[PDB]
Amino acid sequence: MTVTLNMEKYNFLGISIVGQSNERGDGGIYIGSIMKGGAVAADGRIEPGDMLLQVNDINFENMSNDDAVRVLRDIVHKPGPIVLTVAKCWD
Amino acid sequence: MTVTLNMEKYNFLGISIVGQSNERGDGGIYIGSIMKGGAVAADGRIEPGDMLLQVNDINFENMSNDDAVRVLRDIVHKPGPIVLTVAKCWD
Repeated sequence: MTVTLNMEKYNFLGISIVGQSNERGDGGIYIGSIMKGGAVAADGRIEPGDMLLQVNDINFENMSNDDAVRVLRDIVHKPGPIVLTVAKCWD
Repeated sequence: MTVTLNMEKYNFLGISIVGQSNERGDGGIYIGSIMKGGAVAADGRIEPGDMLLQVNDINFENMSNDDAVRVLRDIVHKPGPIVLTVAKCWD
């Protein structure tokens, strides 16, 4: 899924994201929770536990989880459409 | 300095960047070297050892150095002007 998000009619994105790995080092950045308020709740397509692959062409597959947050924060301060590429995970 | 870089007439940016901290944890992301070839050599304003504060509004003050590289890589693949905010360091 690509979920292109409005932002003009909404203002906040409304997700926490989280890092998750096994002891082998495999994992990535996931949708933590979706706030009852924001763009992502409103679009409805993304779910908790889905993997975040990309945001406006910035890849998140190997992002540190503290960078992921501050980088999504910065992108959310850029005015305009926010394009999430997402792997649907089924919980 | 803000150095807004052409990219249409150049193609590659032409810097390596590096992380650097003292034992107290203070430091950041720096210009590693400037390639004799790219946009940054051509613009001429930035120097090795200068600190990278921001790139197209993505803050680099706390970026991990492996994220910094892959994030600058991604931004450099977005077509268009690349805006570097930079602290001049004097070597």
